[PDB]
This record gives sequence, C-alpha cells and structure tokens, in this order.
Amino acid sequence: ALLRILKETEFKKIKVLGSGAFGTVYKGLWIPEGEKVKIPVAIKELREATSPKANKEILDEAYVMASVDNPHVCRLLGICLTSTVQLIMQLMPFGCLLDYVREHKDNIGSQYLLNWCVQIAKGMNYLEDRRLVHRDLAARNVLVKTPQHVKITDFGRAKLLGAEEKEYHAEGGKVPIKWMALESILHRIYTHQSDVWSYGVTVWELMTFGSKPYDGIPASEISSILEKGERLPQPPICTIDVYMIMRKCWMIDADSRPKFRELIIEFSKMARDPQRYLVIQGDERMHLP
Repeated sequence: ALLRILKETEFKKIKVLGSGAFGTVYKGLWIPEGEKVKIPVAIKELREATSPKANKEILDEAYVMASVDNPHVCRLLGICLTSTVQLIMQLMPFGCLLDYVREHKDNIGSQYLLNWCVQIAKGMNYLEDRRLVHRDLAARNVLVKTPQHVKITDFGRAKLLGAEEKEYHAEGGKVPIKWMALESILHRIYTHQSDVWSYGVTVWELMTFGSKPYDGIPASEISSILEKGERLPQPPICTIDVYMIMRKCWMIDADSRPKFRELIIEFSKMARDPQRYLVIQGDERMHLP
C-alpha cells in the first residue's frame, strides 16, 4: 500500500550523486503514470549480487522499508524491478550533514546544532520502535532536506530484529570502526545501544563542525585506546552538560548508555535554550537560509 511499484516509463535518472558498496545513487524525476505531477527523487540502483534475491524476497523487504514513516528518516517511496533493482527515495537536496556543517560552519549557531541532535534522536528512536538497527549512523549518513530539517538515511546496512532478538550478529567485512561501539568492533554484535554509541560520535562530528574522529589514529588501534578509557575530547563549544551526554553514549556497558527516548528529552530541553548549552562566538549574529 505504502510502497509504489514503478515501471521504467515513470521515472528518469538525471544526475549521478555518488557510489557505494551496494550501488549508485542518482538525482532523478518521478512522473507517476496518469497523475500529471513531477516529483524530484533520489534513485539508488543496486549492483548485481552473486546471489540475487527473488522478486518476491525483494518486494517483501521493500514493503517493510516503505512502511518506515517518520519526519527524520528518509523514506522509500517506490521500487522498480527490471534487469536491476532501483529504489526511489525522498530527495534531500542539500546533501549530507557532514559536508553541510563543514561548508557553512561560520554561520551555524547553537539553535541549529541542538535542533539537529533532537531530530536525529527522534529518527533513531523511531527506528528502534520498528526494531531496526541502523549500524552506520554518522554525520555522512544524515541528509539535509532543508537547513532546518534533517533525515537519517539507510544505505543498506540496517537490519530488522526479530520480535525476540535483542542483537544482530554480523558476518564480517568492511566496517566504520571509528563510529562503532566496542562490542561491535570486538565481537560483531550490534544493538540499539551500539547505535547510541554511533549517535554520540555523530553529535561530536556536528559540535566540532565536521572534524574527523580520532584523526591520524589507525583504525586497528581504536579498540585498544577505547579499552584504556580514552574517548573523543570535549568540543570547544560544548558546555560540560552536553559533553557528559556524549560521554555517556560511549560507556563500555551498553546498558549504561542513554536510550534514544532519553536523548530526545535531554536535547529537547537544551534546544529550548541553546545559548546556555553551546557557546559559539557571534552566535546571535549568524544566519542560515
């Protein structure tokens, strides 16, 4: 019902935006048959797998994906199954949040930063409610609909847990070490609470205006430094209150980390009085479109 099935006659890939492990993302146009509307979209065309899923398997997954409906998660709008699988998704015109904060850092104030933290927490809480573990939360995977509104995107790593499953046990390959919880690095275990760890790193990326975490430190050494108790440093604009939330996200004991529902509450409080919680030079003079 929520998932639209498209024919190749109903959309066009216009411009390549990027490529990754699972396929290629395009800017495109969706012109639904008979509807007399033209809708800007993102299209991801998936690479051919060694063992392609049957169409029935693909549609079953797509119907679940299409049902993920939250203001802060990028939604699958439709799918086309031909020689390739093409996913038609909401278009976030401003690109990823990491590049955005690097490009516009001189004009980003406390209100925007804290609002973004709230929105990301709300999106993640919704995913948790849907039993989805994202597994790749990072500023590069948060997309910008408008400067005032961001959406988390799943590029293919998200996993649905069974009603009685509390963990996803991964099967190896390339992983974003510097965003991962220790239990994920050491044991390939992923949970909603390991997503919370990654949320903390994502917030750190934002508060440093797009700094690279553990810059210059080899990925192979990360688990070692985490075990010693080392963590990402307090961003200069962060009050102790904000940094202490981030540090709680990186507790070794996963159940000692905040829940996303708690993060929504705490950052919502702070977003109501942003200059109390982040100290940015010239904050009251900045402006975004």
